[PDB]
Amino acid sequence: GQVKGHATFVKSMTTEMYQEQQNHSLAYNQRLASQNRIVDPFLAEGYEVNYQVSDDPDAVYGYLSIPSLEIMEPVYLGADYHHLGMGLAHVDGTPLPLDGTGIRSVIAGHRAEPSHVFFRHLDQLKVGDALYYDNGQEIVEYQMMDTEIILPSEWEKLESVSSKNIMTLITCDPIPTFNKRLLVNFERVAVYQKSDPQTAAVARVAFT
Repeated sequence: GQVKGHATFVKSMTTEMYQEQQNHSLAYNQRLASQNRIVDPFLAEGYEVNYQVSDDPDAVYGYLSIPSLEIMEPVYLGADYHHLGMGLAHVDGTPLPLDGTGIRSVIAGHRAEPSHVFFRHLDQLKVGDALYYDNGQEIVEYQMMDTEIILPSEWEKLESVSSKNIMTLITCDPIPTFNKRLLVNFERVAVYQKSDPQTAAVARVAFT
């Protein structure tokens, strides 16, 4: 059910598609020096985004899994109402989740969306808990480092703060007021190639 979208995501991604997403994503990260204001993802929809990473603005870009919360979801590009109604959404104006110093890639999700758990339970995460991210050919592993509460107008607090490589989860807080944003930061640990036989135990644990 969840596993079906993931399997289709995966199987369709040839080596040529994957290398093209790699290079488009690098390009996108390179243009961010130029941009400025990150927009609050829980406005609303979202201004006007053109990632130019895929020909289809609504393609699934990655899959994200946090086993300890039984979360396994597609990640879309650009965090508007439409995408956040269908899964998790990368926040425009933050890097895509690639390797390198000083990357803080921000993925948003709903707290109490009428029909899906999504990020309802991020507040349960303890330091060390694992998050696995699948870009098609690799699974990147992160581990929970710390959390913050911020105000929605405090968009600067979404930017990188260190030379670390980070994935930051953002959702609304507290229920039902939602007038704040919960941030949960994760640090990158390792990248597994799905061509490596050890990768199979990561895939099994993360995506099933």
